[PDB]
Amino acid sequence: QCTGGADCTSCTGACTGCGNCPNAVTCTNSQHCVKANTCTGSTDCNTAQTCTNSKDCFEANTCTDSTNCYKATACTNSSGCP
Amino acid sequence: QCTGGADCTSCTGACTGCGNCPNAVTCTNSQHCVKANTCTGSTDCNTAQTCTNSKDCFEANTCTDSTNCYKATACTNSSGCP
Repeated sequence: QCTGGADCTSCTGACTGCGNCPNAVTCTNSQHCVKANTCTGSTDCNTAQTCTNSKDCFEANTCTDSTNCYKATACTNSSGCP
Repeated sequence: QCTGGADCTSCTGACTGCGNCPNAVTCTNSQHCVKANTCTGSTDCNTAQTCTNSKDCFEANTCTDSTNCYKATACTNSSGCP
């Protein structure tokens, strides 16, 4: 459901190493984590509050090694910060 | 395993929300992550290179909201930084 492979659409828990996690609350090394609240090494973390080495963290308050952190008040080696 | 529970000693990948992750290479919201390279929300991250809201990051190069970041060159709201 939540671990490995190309698609984890039904995962609402912790997604790990999976190629599509649009409903997961946490992502580690996963893709398309549009609903996650925390991301590590993951993509499209558009609503995450915390990102580490992740992409498009438009809502995060905390970003490290991450991109497009529009709201991050803690911004380390990240793009797009206020 | 790696997600949830009291004991994730068997986890050699990433822990998420687990009470004991001594062999994990990544931790999120987990305890005793003494081997983790990356920690978020986690404890005992003694060998992590990157910590976010984690504890005892004695070897991290980068810390945010973390403790005892004794050699961190990127240091945001963290204790013990050089």
